[PDB]
Amino acid sequence: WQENKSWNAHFTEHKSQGVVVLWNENKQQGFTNNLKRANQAFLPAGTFKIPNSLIALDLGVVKDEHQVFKWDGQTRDIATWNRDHNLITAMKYSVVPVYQEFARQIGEARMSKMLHAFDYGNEDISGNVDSFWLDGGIRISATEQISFLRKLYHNKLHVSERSQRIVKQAMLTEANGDYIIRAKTGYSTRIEPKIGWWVGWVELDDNVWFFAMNMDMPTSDGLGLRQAITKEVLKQEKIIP
Amino acid sequence: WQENKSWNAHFTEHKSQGVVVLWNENKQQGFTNNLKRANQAFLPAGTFKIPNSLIALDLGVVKDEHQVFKWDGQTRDIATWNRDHNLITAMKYSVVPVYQEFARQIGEARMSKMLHAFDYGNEDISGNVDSFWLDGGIRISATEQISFLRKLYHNKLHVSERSQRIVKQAMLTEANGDYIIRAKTGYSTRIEPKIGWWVGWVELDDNVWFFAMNMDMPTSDGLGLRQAITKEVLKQEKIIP
Repeated sequence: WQENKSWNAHFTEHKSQGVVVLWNENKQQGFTNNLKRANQAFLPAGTFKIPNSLIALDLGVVKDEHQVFKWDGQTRDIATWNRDHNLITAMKYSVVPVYQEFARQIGEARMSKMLHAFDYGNEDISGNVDSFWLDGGIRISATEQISFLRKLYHNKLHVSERSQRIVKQAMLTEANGDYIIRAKTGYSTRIEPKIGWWVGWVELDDNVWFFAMNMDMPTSDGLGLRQAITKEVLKQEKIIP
Repeated sequence: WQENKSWNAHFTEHKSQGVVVLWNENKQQGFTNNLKRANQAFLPAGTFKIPNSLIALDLGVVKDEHQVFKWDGQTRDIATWNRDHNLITAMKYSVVPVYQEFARQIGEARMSKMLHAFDYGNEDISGNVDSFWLDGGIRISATEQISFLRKLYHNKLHVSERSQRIVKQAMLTEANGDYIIRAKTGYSTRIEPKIGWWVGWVELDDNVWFFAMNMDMPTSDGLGLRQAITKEVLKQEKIIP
């Protein structure tokens, strides 16, 4: 592991503070701007939609990525939640009420066993079964996100290969002739400190770079800086153009 | 089906000639600028990499999309061919020699049987087992490409679901917050008429639009008009921004 404090410029330029953790898969080498915050664990919030999707798929509570999840009819703050969704759009728009249905269906016993199978963070599901990744006991660090994502990438998590392929498809965020990004955002607000997540990887022709970032996020108005700052680190390191 | 020569307008702007065929999956409605040319069958050339990939995976000729096809050591006229590849980069760079090896390992009996199971065009593999899609008897139309791609999208082809998912992964061309394009190019030169292909689909939040286009390509510096003209059609019909 190697610390590169020059990435802090990208945080300072935007009156922000956080961590970016990169992992070069071919070279088995890690880079971060803050080794200690790289290993600090937070609530995963929306990034928990990755393991939650894996478990729901594996147990059959979600049949596939085409299955339609009917809006429960309750109007909520976020406009894109007040409609039908499938797994692709539930991930894309981070639709909490859908994933809370999953968790309630999965249940505490199976959720706990699956998080141990995944070595997911501190593997603690204490709290409400339908909200523990937002205000319960589960905590995961940026480096632990990468360890989790590396196993997902190689289909080595303890669920079906099909489940892992469907979720990696649902993580599709961006793709062009130079790279593919599969990733998931999160915004943890129910328990201080308010932080924003972006975790995933960028696939190149010849390599895979895993990334996990979090930053202090007192207001939702800075949420776009998660991707902006990450991408500026990726550009500085010549990973993307 | 609906004819729409308003799109011809975009073939004149570049004084090229061809056909674009769109299929609205939700509405079950087809659209084309040239009803007659939509049903004209051509050599598939590089678009055959889709069914060839499916068959090689289903039969175990390709274990997965990480498996490395080592360069045979013959320097060819296309620099990206002169290196190692996996399924992802083989598709991306239309690496013909890689797919020739697949075809030889598949054999002409199993290939024939699979193309019948696929309803792939005229289902005729006459010619060399390792080049018939470039200079043999196989012929497929733009509308027949759509029928084939619709089956692949829904995992309804007579191969494992896993094979179809891997191939759809490998078809990934472009993705942003508005759409996802999975597609494959092709350039048929060995037999007249010289035509270029682009076939695939556009995934939206609430719909998928299948497309298949071909056009006269006397020389290969007009190749970029395959994607350029197709998008002009998609932008006109408000499918993509």
